[PDB]
Amino acid sequence: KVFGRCELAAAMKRHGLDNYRGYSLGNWVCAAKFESNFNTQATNRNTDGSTDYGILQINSRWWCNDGRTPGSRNLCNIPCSALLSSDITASVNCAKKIVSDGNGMNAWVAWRNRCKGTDVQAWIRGCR
Ligand code: NA
Ligand code: NA
Ligand SMILES: [Pt+2]
Ligand SMILES: [Pt+2]
Ligand SMILES: [Pt+2]
Repeated sequence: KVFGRCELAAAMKRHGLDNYRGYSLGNWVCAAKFESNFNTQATNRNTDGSTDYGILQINSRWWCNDGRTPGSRNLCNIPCSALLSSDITASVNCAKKIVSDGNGMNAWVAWRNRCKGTDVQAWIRGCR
C-alpha cells in the first residue's frame, strides 16, 4: 500500500505517535515520506548483508529477523516480513522500541537529513 500523508498521519496518531518521546506527529510522517515514499512494501537490500524493511525502513541487523543477516539481535522480536504489512501496527510498535532502546529519531538517516530542523508540520497541515 502507498499511503497518503493525511491517512498515514491519522493511522500513526491512532497508534500513539503524536508526541511519542517528544517527537510530534509531523516528524513521523516526514520520516516515512523520505524513508519509503509512504510505501509499506519498500525494501532496500544493503551490501552488509542487512535489509531495510517497510514504511520506516527498519534494518534487519538490530531490529527484526530476516534469517539471513549477520549479527542479528532481533530487538523488536518480529520477523522482518511483518514490517511489510499493509497495516502499520508492527512498524509503529518497532519504531517505538527503537526509541525506547536509547535512540532518538536520529536513528533514521532520512529523518536526520530531510526532517530535522524543518517545518515538519507541513506534513500534517490540512489533515483531519
Ligand atoms: Na517499517
Ligand atoms: Na535482527
Ligand atoms: Pt489501528
Ligand atoms: Pt498501537
Ligand atoms: Pt491498530
